[PDB]
Amino acid sequence: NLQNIIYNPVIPFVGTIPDQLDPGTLIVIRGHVPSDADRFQVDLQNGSSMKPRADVAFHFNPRFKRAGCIVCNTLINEKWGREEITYDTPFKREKSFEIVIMVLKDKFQVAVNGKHTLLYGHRIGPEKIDTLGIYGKVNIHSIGFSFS
Ligand SMILES: OC[C@H]1O[C@@H](O[C@H]2[C@H](O)[C@@H](O)[C@H](O)O[C@@H]2CO)[C@H](O)[C@@H](O)[C@H]1O
Repeated sequence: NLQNIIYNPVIPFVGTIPDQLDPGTLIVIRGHVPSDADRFQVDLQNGSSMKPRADVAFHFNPRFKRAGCIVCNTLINEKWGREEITYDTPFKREKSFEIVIMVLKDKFQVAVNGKHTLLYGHRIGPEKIDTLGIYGKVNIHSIGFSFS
């Protein structure tokens, strides 16, 4: 029901994903937003190069300034694509969360605390994703996977 679990990773976190993100796969991320957070992000990456920066198939980016939002996008050859902004965000400073990223055939389906949050259509085949990055102001209790 959950495997390859990593606990209290240091942020910034970069880790290799154990198996392939095929339709049906869940990525489960539990954490807490620090009282002073501006933003954090979960990036599903093709590799871990820093310079040049690895491509990001799915960038999921809660932001806390202003009214708060989540920005999602894809990074290819160090250039961002079209931004998808979700203004109804469940994240709050000083509150804990369970993010479930469900890989479907045509998109990611993301829920927080069991409530649907957003959809993100695949722009790169998810089979090419091999690295998970978590950056910014966030505390992560655990990262787990359930494949297929
Ligand atoms: O698209 C994700 C990417 O956005 C960058 O910031 C954008 C911003 O989100 C956009 O709404 C604003 O109007 O212009 C900025 C130009 O880049 C971030 O810098 C980056 O880290 C990603 O989050």
